[PDB]
Amino acid sequence: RRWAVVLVFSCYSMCNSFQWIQYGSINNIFMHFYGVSAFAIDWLSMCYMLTYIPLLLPVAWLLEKFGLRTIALTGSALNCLGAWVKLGSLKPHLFPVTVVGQLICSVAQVFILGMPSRIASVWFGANEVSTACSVAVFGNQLGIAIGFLVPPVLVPNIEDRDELAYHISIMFYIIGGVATLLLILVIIVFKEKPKYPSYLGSIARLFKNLNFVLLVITYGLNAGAFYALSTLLNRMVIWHYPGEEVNAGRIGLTIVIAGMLGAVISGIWLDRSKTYKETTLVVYIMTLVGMVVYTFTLNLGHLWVVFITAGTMGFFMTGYLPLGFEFAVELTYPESEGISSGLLNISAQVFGIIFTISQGQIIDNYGTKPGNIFLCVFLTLGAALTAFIKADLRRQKANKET
Ligand SMILES: C[N+](C)(C)CCO
Repeated sequence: RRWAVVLVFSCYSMCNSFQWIQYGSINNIFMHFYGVSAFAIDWLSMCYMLTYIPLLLPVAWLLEKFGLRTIALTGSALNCLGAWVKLGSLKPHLFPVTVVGQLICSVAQVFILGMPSRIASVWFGANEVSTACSVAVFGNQLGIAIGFLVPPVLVPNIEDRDELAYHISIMFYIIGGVATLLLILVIIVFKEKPKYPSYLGSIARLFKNLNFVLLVITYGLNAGAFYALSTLLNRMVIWHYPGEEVNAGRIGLTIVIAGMLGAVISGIWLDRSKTYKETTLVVYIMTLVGMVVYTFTLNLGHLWVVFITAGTMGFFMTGYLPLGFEFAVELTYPESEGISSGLLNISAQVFGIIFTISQGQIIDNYGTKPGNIFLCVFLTLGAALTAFIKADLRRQKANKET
């Protein structure tokens, strides 16, 4: 049963991430439908990031007080309710219903990203703890990819509002059915199971570690760049490539899939050899190089040089993500991995909000190129900061005991 739980959690986190990116994947179509500017539809993606921060601590308290069964049940139930609430928005003048459904979905997310560590800890031993967490993360990333690919094929950019409403209805039905099925699966399979047998202080100890602070800032930069790029991919891509929404979705799918492949490669490299600082430095440098190449080859007229560049940049830009968590645990082994992962995630959300809003404004007022140079400048600053990191690998030193 232990793997049924993982395969259900991965699937419904996938559904939640699809619900995150379904709007930014067809940003322009939704703009036309609801009649709102790009900024308003841009906020249906920053709702997740904004809601993640304040609700993280209550989520941890609820987990520690009630157990994993009820947390997973609540996450799936909120995901289903948020998915089905949006069905009241199938009209040009009901954007508030959508931005309420997305809020309910975002509240569900907070019960997702922190679970996989505990799921692996409670359902798996040492020989299988890593694989469960990796599978959950890959499920979430595949959710992002599917949300990038499916909407533009299920929602053609037709001028008529009624036919567009019908297509959006089809998409929301296909997501609500999945959410309901996965909620049933969570109620059935996600049986409660106990193990066989401070936070302020721990956070103070961590922040006393300047290396962890530098890692937090660098991970925030990278993850926020990824989130802003994912949210704004439709806006920039369609500007230079009119009437290519499906190809924008395919570009997003390529970015995310190359990201999963790079994450696998980086995980294997770290497991085989223990070089963390060098791996992170090279990953960040290659992410910066890919970002500059993507920025300065996007406006060339051929997706021949856009698919390849987006894939080869997203490869590293997303392989850095699990690597950041691993480096954080290595730097701060004595403290719980949950707190470090939570702080890295919070930094990611904050920098993602900042990057998304700033780059959206820059695209609106200055063009795509100034926004991409803004992102590239921030990414190179992050790369320099990471290169200025001293690797006091506590996990390796501690495990070297005997
Ligand atoms: C994009 N994710 C769903 C992975 C996190 C956003 O808060």
